[PDB]
Amino acid sequence: SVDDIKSLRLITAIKTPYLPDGRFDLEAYDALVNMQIVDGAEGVIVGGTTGEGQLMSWDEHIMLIGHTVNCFGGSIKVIGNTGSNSTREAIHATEQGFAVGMHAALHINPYYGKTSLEGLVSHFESVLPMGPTVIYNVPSRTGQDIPPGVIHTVAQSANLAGVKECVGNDRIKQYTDNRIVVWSGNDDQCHDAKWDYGATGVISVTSNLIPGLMRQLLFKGKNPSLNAKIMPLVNWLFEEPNPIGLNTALAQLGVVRPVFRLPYVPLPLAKRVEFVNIVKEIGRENFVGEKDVKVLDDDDFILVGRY
Amino acid sequence: SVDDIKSLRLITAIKTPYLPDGRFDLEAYDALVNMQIVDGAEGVIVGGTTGEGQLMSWDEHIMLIGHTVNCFGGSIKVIGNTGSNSTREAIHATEQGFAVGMHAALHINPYYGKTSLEGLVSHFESVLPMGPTVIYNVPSRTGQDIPPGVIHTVAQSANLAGVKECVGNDRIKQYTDNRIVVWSGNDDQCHDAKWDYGATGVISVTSNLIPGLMRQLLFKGKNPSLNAKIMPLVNWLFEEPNPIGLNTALAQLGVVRPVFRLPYVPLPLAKRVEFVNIVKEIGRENFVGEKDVKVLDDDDFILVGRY
Ligand SMILES: N[C@@H](CCCC[NH3+])C(=O)O
Ligand SMILES: N[C@@H](CCCC[NH3+])C(=O)O
Repeated sequence: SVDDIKSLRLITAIKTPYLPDGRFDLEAYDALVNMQIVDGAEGVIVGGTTGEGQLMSWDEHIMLIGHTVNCFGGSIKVIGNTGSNSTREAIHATEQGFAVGMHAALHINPYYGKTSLEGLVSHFESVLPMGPTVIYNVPSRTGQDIPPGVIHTVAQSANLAGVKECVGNDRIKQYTDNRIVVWSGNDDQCHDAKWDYGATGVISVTSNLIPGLMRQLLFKGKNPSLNAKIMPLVNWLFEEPNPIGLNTALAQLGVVRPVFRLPYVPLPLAKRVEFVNIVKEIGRENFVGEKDVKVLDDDDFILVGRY
Repeated sequence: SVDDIKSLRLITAIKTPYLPDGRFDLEAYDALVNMQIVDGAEGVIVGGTTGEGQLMSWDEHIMLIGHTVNCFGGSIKVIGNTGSNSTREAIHATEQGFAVGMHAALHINPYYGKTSLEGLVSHFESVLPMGPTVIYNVPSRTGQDIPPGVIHTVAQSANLAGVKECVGNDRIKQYTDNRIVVWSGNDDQCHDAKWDYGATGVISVTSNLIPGLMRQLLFKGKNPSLNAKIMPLVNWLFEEPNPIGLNTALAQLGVVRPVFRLPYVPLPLAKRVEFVNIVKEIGRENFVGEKDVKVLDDDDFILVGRY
């Protein structure tokens, strides 16, 4: 059960698509999950950073984790992002998530409302007993680097599957040398993480677009060449904060509606044209969907604040 | 009125005290507010960072604002923290906060779920029309520095009261030379901010403990001696992230119960022993409360995760 998570090499942090009024577009979401499955993704993160979980009510969130489990749980591992900057919120979400059948939880350290190292331990130890758990470190978002010390302290739990690491390949290695399963959370770094730094795989953004190529990158030996060729795409996705790019790109491919929940807004026209070129360089047949890529007009995009 | 907010020199980011089970201690809260009033604080932030708004549910938060307004609104300015990383949350909370009678809103940029500069503008422009607003920049917590460009863009709203700035004094001056009201959000920098860098005042943590001395620091001219005197307290208070220090200090003074909402945990015995001596050197009479400062035993502290 923890071992079943520990073996996953490709996890997609799935985007969450919306209807024109802001509510979840379940029909679109299901088609994305399907496409991920068809191309070899072994797990999904539901409502991750990429999934705009930060923009969900707990409501929506648990419902989505549950829908995903009920429709797709036999085919793919479901990792609910039930983390919080608040311990109470995390305990309660995690327990509801596991109750609706999720396979694991993703847990970030408390963002914004930063705690002490002792506090991190208390926080993690309060949810770790609930099930298989992946700890999320991303200091550029949270304002706090989880030190390896904390990680080893909590790794005394049998329920810890591993870390989602964003600090770099060098940290990934501090961990993988010391009996700790790591997935890279940086797409631009993940090839080398896997083949040179001991990472088990990726929890990927880029997977939402090119799941087959992402799997290729991780399953079949070193391939710096394939790595180099997807890199222009990766750079585009991260120019602005994720998931601004992915949301824009999924709309251009026609697999989601051009609807954004604020505070996210689409990439400008110049970027979108650029996307079309990036797509043709790589080959459209490698991206999700069947439809011809569009540039889209600014007026196509809907921004929702009240939903 | 925004001009009423712009003239405030001393704002306290008031702490939120708890009952043994984790619920708000309103009796202790009212008493902290009164203490502030008696020493001449001109405004409070209800559920700011220091107030652990991050650990509140929305019903709690709004209730606390509405309560503060009802009980103390004629005698102190009430600024609700109705900020959020989610635009939706911010819209609903802000409108509800203004409807119950708050004087201004405190708005942070979206933490953790980072957006673009264009997203930033859209986010702030959703709430700005609602009433007087203080914008909150603390990139050490949020992962993102609000660039002055953004602030100038939003400053087209007449409802912009000013900025709570935590980046430093140089940034402040950049705003103050350019027609923008600023309050320093750092206590170790607030004296010099006000007298040398054009800051209108402080939004203070330390005023929770020593309100009179902070008023003196900001009202009665340059005083390098008093500033040097409070400085050991200010250092102690920020050694671990705020408000771990404050929480433990107020409990040592006996004005709150030694109850923590997770993920915060108290400072350890040696640091508590050290607070006792800092109190001695400044004089307990400048501190809030009437009780003898205690060290407290570890067994005294109550950590709550489900509340
Ligand atoms: N916007 C809040 C609540 C999100 C809760 C659902 N995941 C936060 O990021 O903490
Ligand atoms: N922990 C959540 C909920 C905040 C509740 C209202 N102050 C957040 O920081 O966004």
